[PDB]
Amino acid sequence: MEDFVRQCFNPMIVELAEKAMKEYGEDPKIETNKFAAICTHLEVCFMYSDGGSKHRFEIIEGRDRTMAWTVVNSICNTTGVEKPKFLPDLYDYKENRFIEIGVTRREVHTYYLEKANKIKSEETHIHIFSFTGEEMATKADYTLDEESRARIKTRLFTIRQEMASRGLWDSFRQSERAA
Ligand SMILES: [Mn+2]
Ligand SMILES: [Mn+2]
Repeated sequence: MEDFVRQCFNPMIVELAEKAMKEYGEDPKIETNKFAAICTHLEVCFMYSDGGSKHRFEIIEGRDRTMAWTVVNSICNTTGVEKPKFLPDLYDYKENRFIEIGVTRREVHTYYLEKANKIKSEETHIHIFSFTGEEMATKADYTLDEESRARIKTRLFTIRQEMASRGLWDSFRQSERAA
């Protein structure tokens, strides 16, 4: 799985995924399912940002924690939008809201509720994708056009297929539960 990850995702995503694990005291070599999952989440966040008009999104995810909070703080101080209790992934300048992005091997609605109860924010928008082509977003507002979301759905399905083809998919799907 380690070598699958390093050949499936681009080096920039891989490097950001390694840094992110280390800061939480995780070894990518050992926790390889976590490694794949972090890379997937990052790739989705970057695809999503790319789905809007050029300036639409401020990207929060992928940054160093301290700098991430600084940017969040600048958005909050300048738009009046409420400060989130946890780091979201993007800020949407068009809709004026933070967005938390999820990618789950479980049911979209389950993960959605877990994320929503954790954040406890009326303002923040939540948008969950699965590896089975499903999505669920706050108030059924999917932010992006259908073509942009469909590209993300396709990519996740290809990741699932590439994993199953190497016998890694069962382990990956189950691992989110075991956590
Ligand atoms: Mn995040
Ligand atoms: Mn997220």
